[PDB]
Amino acid sequence: ESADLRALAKHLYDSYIKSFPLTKAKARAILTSPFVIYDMNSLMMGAIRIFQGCQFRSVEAVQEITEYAKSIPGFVNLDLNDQVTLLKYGVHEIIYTMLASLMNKDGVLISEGQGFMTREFLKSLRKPFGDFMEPKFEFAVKFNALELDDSDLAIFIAVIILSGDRPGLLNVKPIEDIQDNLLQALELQLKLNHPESSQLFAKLLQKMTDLRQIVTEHVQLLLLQEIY
Amino acid sequence: QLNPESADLRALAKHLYDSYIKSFPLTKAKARAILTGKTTDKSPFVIYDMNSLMMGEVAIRIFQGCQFRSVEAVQEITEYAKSIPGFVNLDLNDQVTLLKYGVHEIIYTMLASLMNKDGVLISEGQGFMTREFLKSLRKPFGDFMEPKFEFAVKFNALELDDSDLAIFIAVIILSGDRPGLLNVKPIEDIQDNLLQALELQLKLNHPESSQLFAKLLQKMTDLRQIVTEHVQLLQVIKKTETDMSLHPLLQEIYKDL
Ligand SMILES: O=C1O[C@H](c2ccc(OCc3cccc4ccccc34)cc2)C(c2ccccc2)=C1O
Repeated sequence: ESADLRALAKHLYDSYIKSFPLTKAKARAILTSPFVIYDMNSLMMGAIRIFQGCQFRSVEAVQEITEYAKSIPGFVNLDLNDQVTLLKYGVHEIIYTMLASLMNKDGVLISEGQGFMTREFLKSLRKPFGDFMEPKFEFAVKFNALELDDSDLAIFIAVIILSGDRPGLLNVKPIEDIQDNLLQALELQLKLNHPESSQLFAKLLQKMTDLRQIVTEHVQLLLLQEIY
Repeated sequence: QLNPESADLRALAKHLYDSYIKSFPLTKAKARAILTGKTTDKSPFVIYDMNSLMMGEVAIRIFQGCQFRSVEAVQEITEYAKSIPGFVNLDLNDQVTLLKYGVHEIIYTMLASLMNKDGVLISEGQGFMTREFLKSLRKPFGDFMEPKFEFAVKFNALELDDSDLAIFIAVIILSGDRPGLLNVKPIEDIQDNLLQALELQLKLNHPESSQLFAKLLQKMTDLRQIVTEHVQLLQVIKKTETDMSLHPLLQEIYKDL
């Protein structure tokens, strides 16, 4: 069985690379030369306008995530409504996962890494804008201390999408069966890639709690308008 | 065959199951025995309406009883937690922090053991109160137990028995991502050991059960949600029912949760 699992993991990893331009390996190299937004004069040279821009980029993400999901073995063979339902409820969770790749404790890469917007400047935004990104920063510092890389996140992202508990699925069985196989593939992946990281698998799963917590909290704070 | 590492995880499993039996007078095993007619001596009285309530013996009188059941559950969980190796060795402040946030998640975990899709065991298993009688209570008391039922039916589908739950509720208590924790690292190393012990336990007790470990852990999402929903509904109760008194042990657990 362990053969197909490695083959599943590599399959997911290649697809992840093709679907997501800005990988985690790339983002970290940059964070360790982008234009820095630390202030208002800084931003101009680069409140409502900032929050709408996160919206624009979030919409582009969903298309990337959607393309990635269709590479997940068995995903397209699912009931079409079930596919739509899985992406509908899954993309927020995936966006925050992947946003963590672009953050450190001091700020976030924007514009596919061409910029960097400081955590402090974000906080300085008047209410309720100045509070939308602080909880994601809190989650990212926790998340990134796991030091996953892109081949780990490729499987992780796939497991999130194949969640058999989205509201209103029609045929939960093949979803959980795929998720079952993805979890097996994640577990072996973490074991070979992090032999020293004890029970990394378990601590990763526990972050879905956190992730879902962020997503519900974000929702609450929340023609062109047609597009969003 | 099993090695010295496995053998230490097995002994921690045995020790926690043992303490669990000593701390919780109504186990799942007994609850299931009562709910499924393995009884001629253990069958419960069934409350499904006002006269059946009257016969065993409103929406506040029920609520005051579930809330003082909760208090003596906190005590049982508190007794069980002291038995988790390393728990009492941690900073006293963290000990209370771990209890403050963990108690509710464990209470609804264990409450599931007393539930089927149709109702819930009460008064140590002597009684059984139907899901319908509860959902029929005046607002917002009718909204009280429905999320718990919905959790339980999914959670009960995992078919965990008590030796599993003992380790799982120990993983819950020893949660290093709790608000305000002084020393997270000693907490994580205990939970890391619990997680190893749960992982082996699930694989030995449920070998035909693919990825039960992962599926069990993902249920922590559902508990956190039950807790959140419960707090909100308690917020509403305090405004509409200012003559209703909540219990101090429980006051302290909700302050800034
Ligand atoms: O212009 C912008 O870019 C920014 C940005 C927004 C979301 C974002 O999410 C990261 C991300 C989310 C989902 C899928 C991805 C796939 C590949 C790489 C990153 C992916 C990344 C950059 C961004 C922005 C604005 C406000 C707060 C945070 C970021 C812009 O104003």
